[PDB]
Amino acid sequence: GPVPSRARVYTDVNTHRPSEYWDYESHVVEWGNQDDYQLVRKLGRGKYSEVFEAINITNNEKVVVKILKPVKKKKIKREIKILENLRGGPNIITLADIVKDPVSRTPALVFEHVNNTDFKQLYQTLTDYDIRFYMYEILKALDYCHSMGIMHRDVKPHNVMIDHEHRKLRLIDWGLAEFYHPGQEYNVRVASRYFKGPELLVDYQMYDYSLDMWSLGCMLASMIFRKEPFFHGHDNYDQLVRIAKVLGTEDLYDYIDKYNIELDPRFNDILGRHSRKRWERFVHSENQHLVSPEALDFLDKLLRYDHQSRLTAREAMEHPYFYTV
Ligand SMILES: Nc1ncnc2c1ncn2[C@@H]1O[C@H](COP(=O)(O)OP(=O)(O)O)[C@@H](O)[C@H]1O
Ligand SMILES: C[NH2+]Cc1ccc(-c2ccccc2)c(Cl)c1
Ligand SMILES: [Mg+2]
Repeated sequence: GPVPSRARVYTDVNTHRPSEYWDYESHVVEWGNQDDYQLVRKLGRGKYSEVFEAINITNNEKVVVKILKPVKKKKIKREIKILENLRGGPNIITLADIVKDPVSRTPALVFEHVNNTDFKQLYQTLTDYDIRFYMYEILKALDYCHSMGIMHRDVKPHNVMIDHEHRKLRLIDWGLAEFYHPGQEYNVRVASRYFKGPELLVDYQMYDYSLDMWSLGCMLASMIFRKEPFFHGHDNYDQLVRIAKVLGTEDLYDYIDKYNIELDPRFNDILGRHSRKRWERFVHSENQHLVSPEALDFLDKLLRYDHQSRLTAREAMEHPYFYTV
């Protein structure tokens, strides 16, 4: 079978903690009354939620109410425990309250309000400095949750709220997040297609916090190169082919050999053979103002087949790309 793997950082943070911290199944959830909140308008509608802007009628403050479509009860409890554990963390969305509507009995999570700037509007107004500043802000959130023994597992532009006027960033949507336990086999059907690490695509279940670092690398490539998404797969099998077209097929085989991964028979038939491309080949007239040798070196140390070889969030924070900022 496959060779075991563990995170290079915060490996045993949950092992040395009591049951209370990570056993979300035994966590007691106390649901308040939604009558303190008046729903104002719909902000977004996710995979299994309806997000509304709301007013807390007890203090006239704006909040956000995420109304959960009652899926597996264990999943709601997992998201609550993680948000409660990370509450107050740098650039982490703050869970202010947990409520239930008296008549519907539907569960709902109450969050601090974020005045989100449009992805297309932000994409056309960001400078080299803005990208470095916001990348550093995301790194603070990731180093923090990883230190708290949690992997986000759905890192992407849509899960990062930015109030550009106030230069305020929040990592949201902790519904796929999970407690890291060294040597544990996790579900590989996590993260959004374009952001899936090669470990998920090759069905390597013993992954860690390093999955988040790959996703972060995909977001950085899309920003500096102005190609969204950067790895544009049409399905999960094709997603690995898009990565292989850039990173090369040689290093993919070295990766599967190192971890003794049993690659699906179908892959050899669609992967083909591809050379490793130089990051500079993605530089053009429309994006050259966002590219620098430091950005390319940083991106290269994030987007690597081998999850263990990828930089950790704290290592990434020390990289020369962040010196100016
Ligand atoms: N704190 C927030 N402030 C503002 N908008 C938010 C906030 N949290 C969520 N949203 C909006 O709601 C959408 C869906 O919420 P999300 O937490 O990502 O749920 P899901 O797991 O269903 O995708 C987001 O993409 C965003 O537009
Ligand atoms: C407002 N939600 C979309 C969005 C847009 C841009 C970024 C982004 C900006 C600079 C560097 C890296 C990513 C992010 Cl995280 C999210
Ligand atoms: Mg989401």
